[PDB]
Amino acid sequence: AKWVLKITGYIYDEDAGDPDNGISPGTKFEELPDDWVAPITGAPKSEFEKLED
Repeated sequence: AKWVLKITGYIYDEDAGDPDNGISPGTKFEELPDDWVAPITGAPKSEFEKLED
């Protein structure tokens, strides 16, 4: 599953996690800690959107 950021369209590939944000391999975006936060374009979890229809 992935997580798109309606602000710009950033997708977090939960299948791999995020080597750019230094995160665990295969991490549920809905379970990441507060240490995870995109740049000015989005940051928390509620500001994202899964890929499900």
